[PDB]
Amino acid sequence: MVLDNLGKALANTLKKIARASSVDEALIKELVRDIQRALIQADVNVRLVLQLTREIQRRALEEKPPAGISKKEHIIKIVYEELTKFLGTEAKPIEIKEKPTILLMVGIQGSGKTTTVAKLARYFQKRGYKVGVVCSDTWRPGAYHQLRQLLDRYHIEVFGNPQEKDAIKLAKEGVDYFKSKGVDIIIVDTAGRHKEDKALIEEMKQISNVIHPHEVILVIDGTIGQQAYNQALAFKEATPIGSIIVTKLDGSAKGGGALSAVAATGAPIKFIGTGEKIDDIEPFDPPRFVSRLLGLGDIQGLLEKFKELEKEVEIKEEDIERFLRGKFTLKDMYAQLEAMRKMGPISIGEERLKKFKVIMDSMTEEELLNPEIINYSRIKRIARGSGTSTKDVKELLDQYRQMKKLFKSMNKRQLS
Amino acid sequence: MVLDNLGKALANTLKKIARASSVDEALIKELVRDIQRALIQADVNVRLVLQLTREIQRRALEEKPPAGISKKEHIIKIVYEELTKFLGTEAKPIEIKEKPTILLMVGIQGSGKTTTVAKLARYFQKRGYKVGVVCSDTWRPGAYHQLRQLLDRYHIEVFGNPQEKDAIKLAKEGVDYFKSKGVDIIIVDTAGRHKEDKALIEEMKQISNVIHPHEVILVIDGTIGQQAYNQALAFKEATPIGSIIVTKLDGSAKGGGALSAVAATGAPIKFIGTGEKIDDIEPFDPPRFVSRLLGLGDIQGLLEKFKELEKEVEIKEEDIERFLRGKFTLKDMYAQLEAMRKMGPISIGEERLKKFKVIMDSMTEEELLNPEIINYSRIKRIARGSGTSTKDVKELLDQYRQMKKLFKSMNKRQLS
Amino acid sequence: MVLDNLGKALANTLKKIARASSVDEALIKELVRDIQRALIQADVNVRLVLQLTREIQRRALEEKPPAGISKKEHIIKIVYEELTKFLGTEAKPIEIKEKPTILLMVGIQGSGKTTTVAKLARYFQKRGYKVGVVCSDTWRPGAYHQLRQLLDRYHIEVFGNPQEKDAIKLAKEGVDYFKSKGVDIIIVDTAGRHKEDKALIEMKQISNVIHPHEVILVIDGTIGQQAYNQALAFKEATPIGSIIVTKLDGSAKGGGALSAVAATGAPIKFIGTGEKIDDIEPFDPPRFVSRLLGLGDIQGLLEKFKELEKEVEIKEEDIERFLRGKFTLKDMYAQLEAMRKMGPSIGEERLKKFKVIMDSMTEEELLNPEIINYSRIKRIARGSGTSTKDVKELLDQYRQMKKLFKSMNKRQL
Amino acid sequence: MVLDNLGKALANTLKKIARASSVDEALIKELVRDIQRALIQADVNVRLVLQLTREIQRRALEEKPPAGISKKEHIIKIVYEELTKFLGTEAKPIEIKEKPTILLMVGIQGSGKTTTVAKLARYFQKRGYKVGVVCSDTWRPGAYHQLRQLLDRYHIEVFGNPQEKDAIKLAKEGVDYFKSKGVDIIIVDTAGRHKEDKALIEMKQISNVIHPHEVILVIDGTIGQQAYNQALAFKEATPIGSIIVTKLDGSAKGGGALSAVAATGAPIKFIGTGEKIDDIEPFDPPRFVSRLLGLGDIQGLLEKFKELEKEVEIKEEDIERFLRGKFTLKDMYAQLEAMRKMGPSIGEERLKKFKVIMDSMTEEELLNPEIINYSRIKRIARGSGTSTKDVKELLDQYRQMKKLFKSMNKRQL
Ligand SMILES: Nc1nc2c(ncn2[C@@H]2O[C@H](COP(=O)(O)OP(=O)(O)O)[C@@H](O)[C@H]2O)c(=O)[nH]1
Ligand SMILES: Nc1nc2c(ncn2[C@@H]2O[C@H](COP(=O)(O)OP(=O)(O)O)[C@@H](O)[C@H]2O)c(=O)[nH]1
Ligand SMILES: Nc1nc2c(ncn2[C@@H]2O[C@H](COP(=O)(O)OP(=O)(O)O)[C@@H](O)[C@H]2O)c(=O)[nH]1
Ligand SMILES: Nc1nc2c(ncn2[C@@H]2O[C@H](COP(=O)(O)OP(=O)(O)O)[C@@H](O)[C@H]2O)c(=O)[nH]1
Repeated sequence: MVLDNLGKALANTLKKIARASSVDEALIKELVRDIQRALIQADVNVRLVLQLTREIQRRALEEKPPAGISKKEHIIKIVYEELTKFLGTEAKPIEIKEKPTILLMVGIQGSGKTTTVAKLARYFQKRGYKVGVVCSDTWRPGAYHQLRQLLDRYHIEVFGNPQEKDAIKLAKEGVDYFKSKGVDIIIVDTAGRHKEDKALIEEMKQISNVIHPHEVILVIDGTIGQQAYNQALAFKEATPIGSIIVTKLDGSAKGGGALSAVAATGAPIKFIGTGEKIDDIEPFDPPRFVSRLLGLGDIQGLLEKFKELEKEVEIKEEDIERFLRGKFTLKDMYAQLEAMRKMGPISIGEERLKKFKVIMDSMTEEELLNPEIINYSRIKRIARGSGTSTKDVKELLDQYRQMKKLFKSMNKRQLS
Repeated sequence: MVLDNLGKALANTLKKIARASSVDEALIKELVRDIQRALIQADVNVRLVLQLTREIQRRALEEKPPAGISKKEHIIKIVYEELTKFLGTEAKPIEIKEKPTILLMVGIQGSGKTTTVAKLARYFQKRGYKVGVVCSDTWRPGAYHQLRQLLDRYHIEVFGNPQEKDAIKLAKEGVDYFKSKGVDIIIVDTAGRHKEDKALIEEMKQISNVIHPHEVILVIDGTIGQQAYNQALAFKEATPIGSIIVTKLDGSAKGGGALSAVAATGAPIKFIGTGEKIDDIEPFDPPRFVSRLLGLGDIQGLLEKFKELEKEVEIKEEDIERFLRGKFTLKDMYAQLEAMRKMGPISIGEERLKKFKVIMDSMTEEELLNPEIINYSRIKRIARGSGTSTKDVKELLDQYRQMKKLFKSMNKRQLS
Repeated sequence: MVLDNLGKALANTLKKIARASSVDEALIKELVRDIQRALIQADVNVRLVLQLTREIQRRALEEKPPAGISKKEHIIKIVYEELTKFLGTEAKPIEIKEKPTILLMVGIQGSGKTTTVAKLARYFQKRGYKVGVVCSDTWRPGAYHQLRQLLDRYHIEVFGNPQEKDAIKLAKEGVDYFKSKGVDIIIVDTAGRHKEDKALIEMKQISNVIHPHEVILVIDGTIGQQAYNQALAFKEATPIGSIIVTKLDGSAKGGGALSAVAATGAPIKFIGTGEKIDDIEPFDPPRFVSRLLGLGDIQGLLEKFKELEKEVEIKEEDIERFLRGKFTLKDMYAQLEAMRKMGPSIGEERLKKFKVIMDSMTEEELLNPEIINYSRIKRIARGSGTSTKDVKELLDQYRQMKKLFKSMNKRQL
Repeated sequence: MVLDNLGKALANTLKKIARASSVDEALIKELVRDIQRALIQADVNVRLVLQLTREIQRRALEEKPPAGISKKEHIIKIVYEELTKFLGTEAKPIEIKEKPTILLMVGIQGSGKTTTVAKLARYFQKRGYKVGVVCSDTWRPGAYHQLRQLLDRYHIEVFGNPQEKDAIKLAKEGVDYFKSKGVDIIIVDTAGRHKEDKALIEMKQISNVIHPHEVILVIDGTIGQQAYNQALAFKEATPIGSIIVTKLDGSAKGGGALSAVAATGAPIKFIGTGEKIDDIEPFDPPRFVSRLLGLGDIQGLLEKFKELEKEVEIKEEDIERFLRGKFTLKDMYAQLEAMRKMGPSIGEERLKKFKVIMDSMTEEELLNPEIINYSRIKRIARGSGTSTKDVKELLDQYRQMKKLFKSMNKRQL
């Protein structure tokens, strides 16, 4: 849900960077291409993708990381910052200042407008506002009842009249009525049409002149991908007070293309629709959105990994109970150590452990599993095969025998 | 590479459990079905999958977790333990005791036998052994040269004669020759055939009687999935000293079906092949393998998550520099706190923060982004909308103003 | 959309059988394995899959094709009839005979029940019947206006009272009322429940008060094989029970749900197919299974012809290039392989020999036959293992067809 | 296997054009968008994709189809010729004219060079030529025995010395020797390099000593669009350069590599296709692009016919069910829709009206036409908006076909 695949793909290019052995020009070129592929696949206009990834390439190649910041962390920064501007740079909230603050909603059939009208009403009501909705949708009068269905539970008033045929008349009667009732916010649901043709924009100019809304909000179906550009653009040109809600971002392969498309337009995206239910709407705040997108600041994720690790306890416990009965092997030790040195942030020491591994990599399975069998000629083979001395080998073995004695002789009443 | 998809799918059922709200019978039934799907998809025989998931279901449903172990952690344990037995229970290494320890390799064309012969020779040489290989493959005499190609770099002797036509003669001349040269280990590469027919098993019984190997090793192509069963079984019945290497597990959708199939047979799997290169072989140790498979003990993973998190530093840094100039918002605070309480393992307190969130969820975007605008009537709306008091609301705001004053007045010389 | 990939997976096992070189026992084991994989992935209960897939294996291993039928064609027939029986075997339509034929609809929240009430009203209305729906759904009010929303444009009476709190009362009142206005069919939408529990099935009350001709449980198909226990409990609790399975569109587990329900014997009357009023189709197992496996696809065959003709311009440019005397052995080799499928001129054995010869020519030779020396013809006959006579034969046939094209005129359609 | 999904993605855009209701400008924008997506996903350089995909858009928006060609067929022709030029335009085979025609093979480690040396020797040998390969690969010895391994069963002379440490010396010695034994073609395998750097291209040395007829760089196709810089650097450094791209089988980025190389103009002579000695095919852009897009698929059309006939048993059981007088309106409706595609009896407008009527019948009515009352016929004509006369018409046609079947005998094949 919500750009979804695009998220994973973008985050992975950033992980790759974090994990990269070093930052050369080849790393960048791959990053840029990883991003082009992810973007294009989410239906982002090709020209837009080129422009963005050429800026990212450029900034990475020729920009010195500020003091105490690696080339690597600065790349992560460049990508985050470029993507954020690519989706509108910053939040542009809806201001509620005027008394009845009037929001006029426009959109074609199947944009998800009716539903979005309910979502927006509920968003505001949840936050202590009195809301009235006015249904002036004469194009599919079933909308009055659909709004009743979505909104009655919340006692949010829905003014309508499935038996009125003048669209502008309807919108004015409604606004005046709900305005009489004392509301803070009025949301006006206008008639859809099949496409966003001249008729539709003309009808919005007319309804807007008559009711004088605080804001006109075009609802765009985000599954149309980059085709949202021209729809947003025509709208943004027919109204000095326009904003956009983009719906159906959940699961859609193409929502990325819609957001980037609308943002290329200048028009402000204020909310996104996120599913079919009344609460499935979230305000759009580019830097925060792009941050969830890229998997940044994932402290929750880190905690899940810890928790998951801890639930492995009965397994670890039985491992240890095996050690207590002396069933402890060179493989078990190999691992104990391996974990110890991968724990920063009976201790061997980094170099000595690095040597210890090298020695065991020259042992056979049967030796790792039954050290007891490791006689002297074996030791001289192990030493020869690992490029170390028979001394080192007997050292490692001593360490093993030491740790083995420990476990074999343990309280049988503890917890590691 | 290596069961790959099956790994991710199995690990996810275990993650689901770790994350589950509670452990009821419905959770189990879903786990079992998640595992059937993963298994069947990797070509594990259906009857085998039924038997395994019925045991897992049973143990989960009717088994009490030992003292101090949750139902949840005990399920994780049951799954790990069942899967481990399903793939052979424990390591059965190859013992090198006899002087020339002789390993006789059998397999059909395209099993990856020739390559596996080199991998096994190199595995042993790397570990300080003198190795000789004897190529008695009269069925595709190009094999002598292929072995030379793989093995010359290591100075591992390859006895052969692309111009000898008696297979058993060849294998005996070779063994005697390489035996004269002083080797610890001799690997004998017999002639393949098209399928594993009676001819092939008969020819192995004959060659085995003549050379008297320490072990006979059948090389099975793991991309055949569950069809490995009958091949392993026929072999295991034609020799009291048989083991198995399963090749091409890397990337293959069906290797899971091969391992489970061979293990159902009783025959010991000693190594797996892992790719085309000479080092692409690993010993098979069921509990360790099933442990990597299920993503258990992933301390490395945890460390990667930390490292990745740290590379986000230039971003966090610029966030903070915004706070220093007083550009700090209710959203920024909302987050600071949210992270603080998700950090165990200026502090508010769990209940107070839970209340704080509830209040902000009743604020609008413009309020969260510009607290300054929050006059008194707004506060009474916020308080009403959050089901709290105007006192609580002014409390939260005070906390905000406090934290805001802090940042606005900071050294501009530190690091958070 | 509906059972999408399950369909393709099954359809492919049949193509593989049609395409099979010969029908040994290993072709049956691969078919049986391929089917188990497709079914398990659609969330079919694994025990069911064994049961179905074993019978298919047996029937195919130990059954002699009737007279004039190959082993291949009988395997196809086996797979098709087993899947048909697997999914219910035969259609069991709703019977409208009584005046107010009354349908009681039950379901848990989110199963798609309320939408389904509407789709079904529309189904009948569209066919000439007068329909009225009684909304006795007191559990999630909003259901009443949802039915208004969906149904008003069809002037289908919707009786309800979003203020009535008694479910039995509302149902009784509504049925009586709608029955007054002389409707042929009454569909009653009952109150949902969070889950299908003793509370839900305890529908018996309403059913005992309104005496429905039929009681339809609406099941969300995305639950997959979990539909089994749900349909079973419901079928146990009523002698007059039928099922509608919804949300089959795009569903990964729809397969599992249909087979789950059918393994219960409760009849599947319709399937839901989308969110819109028309996304409902009556269920008819053999028709369904035939579309599923892509059987009798004349439409498919036609499309392929259409598409092949659309290539006309390209074909015509190739030919214009021949009239200009640019016509290679490559082009010829293709024209022949082509002609050996113009059915349903040179022959089938002479063509077979011509191939073999060209397969010993190099790329420059195939592309510039003009350059073919005398020694080259020796190299070729030698490499192809044929007589230089064979080689010069082919080269003549070439020279023929060539000049033939060179001396056509642009009146070539 | 080779360019797998790229092929399907492109082939589908053409099916969509063939299937298009009408050809407006939005059908071109979707085609152009669909192509950009397929190409970008195959790792084609994005700037190339713009360039190609813009030209395709223009040529289609502002070009009038020649006489007798529809807009549709011209779009198909456009897509096909652009992709062809995109991938090299026309075949450029290796020319064997000189006695020892000498081929110098270069490549970096893992590009598949040594295998490719062998596949190519085999390619020629198989066609009658005497071939000898000189292994001057001092960088990864093992290459010599690899060539022995691959080549001995063909008695293709392999000259080498895994002990010789001088690359130029070994090449010179080997060429001279092999040339003595009277080989038509000599293939020289040069030492690889970790990467294609000044060191690698500084091949000029060997080329100046043995004077090859041609120098072939072997490129690993899985590097995708990174092939461009590699082919460019190499082509700059030699007037006689050709490319072989390997590892195209299963490759996700093979597309990107072919277009990368072709945008350089260096001729692509062969492609590698697998690990085996026979997995090499000469590259011929128009042939390649035609297979890619699935053009001229007669084989495809045949397969579909074959598969449809294999359904005979099922068809025959359906019919046996008719002879028993079990033949519904469902069956009839199907027999008719069917017959309206028996081309290429009732008519096309009478059938159109029959549909409409049945579409107002319920499932019990379609399945038990016997039950169709007098009032039912009113309900139906009313719901279908036709005359009860129309309804009884259809019902007659039914009754006809029915008894007709009922009175066939089991001599029905
Ligand atoms: N998945 C999803 N569906 C949505 C969203 N918004 C609206 N829809 C659905 O889109 C369809 C049409 O929207 P609706 O408001 O009902 O009608 P409209 O006013 O004509 O566009 C309905 O099926 C809605 O459930 C969304 O954000 N996500
Ligand atoms: N990917 C992969 N390929 C393998 C493995 N083992 C062998 N192969 C390949 O399988 C093919 C045939 O195996 P090979 O040893 O060369 O011939 P054989 O003795 O006839 O089976 C070669 O292409 C090998 O590279 C493996 O573990 N992984
Ligand atoms: N895709 C799909 N969605 C459906 C189908 N039937 C119902 N739905 C959706 O399921 C959701 C819940 O169904 P609804 O009738 O509204 O509510 P219910 O009575 O509580 O189940 C609604 O969004 C419907 O649009 C179907 O057949 N296919
Ligand atoms: N799939 C595939 N693999 C190939 C192809 N050509 C070569 N290879 C493999 O690439 C690997 C390296 O090629 P090779 O000729 O052995 O070594 P090189 O000379 O160092 O490139 C070998 O495993 C080959 O089997 C090809 O066309 N397709």
